[PDB]
Amino acid sequence: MKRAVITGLGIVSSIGNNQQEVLASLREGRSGITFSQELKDSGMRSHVWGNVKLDTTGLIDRKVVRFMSDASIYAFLSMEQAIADAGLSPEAYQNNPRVGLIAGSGGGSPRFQVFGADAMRGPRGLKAVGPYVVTKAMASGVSACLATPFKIHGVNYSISSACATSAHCIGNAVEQIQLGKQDIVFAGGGEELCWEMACEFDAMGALSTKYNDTPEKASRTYDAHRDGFVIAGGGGMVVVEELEHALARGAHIYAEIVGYGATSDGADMVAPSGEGAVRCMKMAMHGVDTPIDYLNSEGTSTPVGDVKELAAIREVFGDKSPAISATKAMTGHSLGAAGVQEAIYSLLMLEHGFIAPSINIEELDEQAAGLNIVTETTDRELTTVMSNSFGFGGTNATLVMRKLK
Amino acid sequence: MKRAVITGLGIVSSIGNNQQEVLASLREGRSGITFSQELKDSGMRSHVWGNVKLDTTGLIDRKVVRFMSDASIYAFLSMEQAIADAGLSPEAYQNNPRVGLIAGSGGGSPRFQVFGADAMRGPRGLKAVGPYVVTKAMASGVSACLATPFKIHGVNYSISSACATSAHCIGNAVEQIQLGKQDIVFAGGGEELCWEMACEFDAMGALSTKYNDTPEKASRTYDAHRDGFVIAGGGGMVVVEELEHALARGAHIYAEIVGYGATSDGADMVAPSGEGAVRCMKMAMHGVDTPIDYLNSEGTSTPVGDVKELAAIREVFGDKSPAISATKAMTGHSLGAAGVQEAIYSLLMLEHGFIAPSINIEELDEQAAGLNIVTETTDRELTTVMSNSFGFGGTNATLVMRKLK
Ligand SMILES: [N+]
Ligand SMILES: [N+]
Repeated sequence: MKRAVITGLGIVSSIGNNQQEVLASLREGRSGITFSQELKDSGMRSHVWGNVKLDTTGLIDRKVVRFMSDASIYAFLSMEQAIADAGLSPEAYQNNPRVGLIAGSGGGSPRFQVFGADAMRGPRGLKAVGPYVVTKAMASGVSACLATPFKIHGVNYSISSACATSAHCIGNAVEQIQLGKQDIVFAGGGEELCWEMACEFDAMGALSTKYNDTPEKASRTYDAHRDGFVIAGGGGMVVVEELEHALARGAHIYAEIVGYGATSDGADMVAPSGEGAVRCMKMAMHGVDTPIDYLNSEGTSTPVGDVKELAAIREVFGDKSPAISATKAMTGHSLGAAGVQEAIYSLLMLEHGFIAPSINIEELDEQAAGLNIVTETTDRELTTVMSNSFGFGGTNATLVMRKLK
Repeated sequence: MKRAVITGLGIVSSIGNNQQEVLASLREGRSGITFSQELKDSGMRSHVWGNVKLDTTGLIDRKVVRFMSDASIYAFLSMEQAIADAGLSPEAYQNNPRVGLIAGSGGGSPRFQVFGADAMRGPRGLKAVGPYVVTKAMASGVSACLATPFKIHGVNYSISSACATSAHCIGNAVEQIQLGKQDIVFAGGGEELCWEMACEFDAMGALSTKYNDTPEKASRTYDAHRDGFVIAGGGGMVVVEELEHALARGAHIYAEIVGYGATSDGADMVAPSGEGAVRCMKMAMHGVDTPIDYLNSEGTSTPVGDVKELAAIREVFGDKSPAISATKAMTGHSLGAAGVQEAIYSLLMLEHGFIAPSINIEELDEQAAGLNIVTETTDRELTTVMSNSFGFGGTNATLVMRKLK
C-alpha cells in the first residue's frame, strides 16, 4: 500500500544549528539550556529556555523573510538543510503537483500577535501594524511561509496538535504517500521562543522554576526532583518519500516509517491519561515484526506527565522494555517542533548506531521500576526506533522508524 | 476503497444558530452582517462584521468552558448539534478508538494571546494571567477543547490552512475513513471575532471599508464595486462516517463526499495564483462521473481573488459552467470556520433542492460576463455540488458532495 522512507533531514535547535552540531551534542550529552534575561525580565518564575544560538540575519532573502515569524524562519532554514541533505534540486521538487509540504507550529506567533495589538493600540494604528502581520500571526504561518518560496505545488497545510504538532505532520505526510497522492512531502515544523508565550505556561505552573541557577540541570526528566519542563524554540524538517521513487533516484535513505500512531485520551485537558499513550504506541507497533531497540520518549520533565508515560511504557512492553532516554533533559521542549526534532534525534541515533543519554537524573523515579533507562551515551546497533509525542487536549502521536532491508 | 458520507451537521454562524435558522437565511438571501462599534473604537477603517448573534454564557459546563476560547465555543456547540442530528448516542461515539475528531481554526485566539501579554505586563503579573490561557491561545484549541469533553479516543488534532482550514479538516477525515483507520470523524472548525485579529486584516487592506454606513451591502462578491471581505466568526461541524457504518445503523445520510482536492500555488503569499485553484478542482473532480450542478465559490469579495477564482472556474468547466453563488456575500468570511460552514450551506442546498442567491450584485464585474451566477433563490433538483476554499500561503481545498440513491 506504498511505503514511506526519510531521504533527508534538516534541523535548528538549542543543541545544534544542523545535524552535525546536533549529533555532537547528543553524543557528549550537551545541554542546550541557558539562563534567559528576557524571561526573568518579563517577570516570570522560570528563567531558563533552550534558545537557538544562531544569528539568522541575512540567511533569508528580504522579500521572503518579511512575511515570517521565528517559527517560519526556524522551519525554513531546516527545509533548506533537508533539501540539500536529500540531494534534491529545484527541477525535481518545484512546481511539481506530486510534492507537498505539511508543517506547523504549536502556537502560531504570540509575539507578532501581541505586536499587532500593541501597535494597533498606539497613535499610528494600522500604519504601525503594517501589512505583514497576518502571515506571521496565523496558525498556518509555518506551512504558508515555506510552500510559497519553495514553489510547492502538492498538499499545503499545517497540522496543529500542541506538543505533538510536528509528529502528526510527519504521520500525515506518510498517509499522503500511502494513499498514492504524493511522491514527496516535506514534513515537520517550528516554534518561536518568547516571553509572550512562555509566560502562559509559567502561569499554569508547567515550567521548572527551582533551577534558575543551574540551567543545564533544570530539565531533569525522570528525576525525583523534576519540577516542570524548560521551554524551547527551534525548527525541523524531514523529507518523507515514496520508496520506489527514492530507490529510483539513488537517494540516501535513513529509515522507513513502518509505524504511525495517532490517538486521543478523551480525559484531561492538560495532563496525559496514559490509557491513550498505550493504545497510540500499540497502533504504531502494529505490523512491525522487529522489536523496538530504542525509544525516544516524550519525557517532558514534569511530575505527572513523566510518571504517566512510564506506566504506559511498562504497560506496552513490561519487562522486555527497550532502551529509553528523554532527549528533552538536554534540549528542552520545543513544543510544536519537539515532534520532528525528536524524530531526527531518533534517526541520527539509528544512523550512527548510538543512544543518547538521559541526563540530569540524580535520583531515578520509583515509577521507572523495570525500564531500560539509558543514562550514558551507549554505542549500539539500532534497527527499529520509536518516538512518543503527547500534547494538551490529550492528543497523542507515535512514530516507528526502521532501517531499510 | 472505503466510501465516506455526511450523516449529521451542526452550525453557529452570522446567519443562524442551527441548520433551520441558516436554511431560512439562505432561502431568503438574508445578510448576517452588522455594524461593529468594537471595530470602530479599535481604530480600524472596516466597521462591519459577520457576528454570531448568541450569548453563549452557560451553554457549556463551566468546568469545560474555562479552557475554551470563542473559536472552541462555536465549534463545540456545532458538534453537540451534529451529534444529535446524526442520531449518535454517547456510547456510540464516546471512548471509541474508531471515532475521531479533526477540526481547527485559522488563528487560534489572538484575543487571549494578547490577554496573557497585557496581564503579564500589569501589577498582577502571572497571577492575572491564569492557568487557562494556554489551551485558549494555542493553534489546536479547537480540537483539544472538544476531543477531551466528548471523550474522543480516535484521531485528535487540528489542521490550519488559513481560509481553507475546516475544508482541509473535512478532506482529512475522509482520508482517515478511506484508509480504514476510523468509522466516524467529526470534522469542522471555529473562529473567534475580535478586533485583535481583525485589525491585522485591515492593516493589510483586505477588509471592506467603504460601506460602513450600509453594513449588509459591504460584502458584494462579483460586484464591480467590491472592496474587500467582511470578517466573521462562528463555527461548524459535520459527521464524516464510513458508508457501511452509516447504512448499517440506519443513519440519515446527507451526501457522499465523492471528491476532495488539496493543492498549493507556490506563487504569492496573499494573492491566489488561480493555477493552483484550477488543479485543486480538477483533482476533486477526478473519478466523478456526474456533472456539478452548483458551485459554492470562495468569493471572498476581493478585487483580485474574485477575478482569479472566476478565471479558474472558466478553465475547469469551459462552456459547461455550473450554477454559481457566493454565500459569503451574505455571511462574511469566517476564515477558519468557512470551509465547514460553506459545505453545510451546500449540503442544505442539496438536501432541500435550492440555490441560495449571490446577493449584492448591483453591477456584474466584466470578468463574469459569461457565467451562470445565481442572484435570486432558485428551486432546483441538485445532485452533485462543489465548494471552493482558498487561503493565504497559496493553500487550496475543494469538496464535491453528491446525493446518494
Ligand atoms: N520523543
Ligand atoms: N465555498
